[PDB]
Amino acid sequence: IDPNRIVALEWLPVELLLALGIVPYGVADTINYRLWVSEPPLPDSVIDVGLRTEPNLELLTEMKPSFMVWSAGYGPSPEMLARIAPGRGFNFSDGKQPLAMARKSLTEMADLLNLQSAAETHLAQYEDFIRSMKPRFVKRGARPLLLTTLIDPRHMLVFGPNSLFQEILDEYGIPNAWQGETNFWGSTAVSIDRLAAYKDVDVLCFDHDNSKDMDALMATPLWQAMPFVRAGRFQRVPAVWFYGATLSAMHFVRVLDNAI
Repeated sequence: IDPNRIVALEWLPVELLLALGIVPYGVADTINYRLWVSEPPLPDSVIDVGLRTEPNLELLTEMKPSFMVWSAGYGPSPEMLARIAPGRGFNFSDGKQPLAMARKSLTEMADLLNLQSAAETHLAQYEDFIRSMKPRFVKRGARPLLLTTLIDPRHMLVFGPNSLFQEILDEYGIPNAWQGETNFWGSTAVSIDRLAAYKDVDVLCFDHDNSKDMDALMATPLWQAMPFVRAGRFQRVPAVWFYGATLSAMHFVRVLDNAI
């Protein structure tokens, strides 16, 4: 109800709020939100309420949030959270199309806050931006694309058909190189060797203040032996949140455009 006393316990609803012009009263893990999501800027005034997986329950109670928002099936139990203050959990996807859900979640949030018009204006901006950038990729053919991020020297996260990015790749005619298994959120962790299978594809790897790991990884003979690496198709790019919504999707497009 009070638009200035909303606490977002997970980054997905943080993005939904910012899209509607709401300044979050409190946000979980602002530090990492700044380096994993980055693009949508969070003012310094925002109170940090702890890790998304272990929010400072004491601080939350002291704060007396007007409403709390979080991600479905992630973090603290909703039954327990509901004991602190009114709230709503948002879905990232239906297991297949995250962006379709993003548009629904944004509408949902806007209805709760009576910012229906603001939602419509943002959604128009979103669809127009996506469509306007389509010609920037008419040059490339059917060469598939592999989207990844380094978890640790021994494991790479890869994003599949049900990831946030797929809908955009489909609109731009870019095949997704990963057609293997994925988790609900569209990703899966694989050993570095599993990446050697991809002989001629473009590979983007989202940085997240992990130059030390990328160095160790890129120093192994295996990495140097990677066909797409030797072919000069590997590229490190700025961080883009892969479990976000429309803002993350637009940020992806900007990063995508700059890369290919």
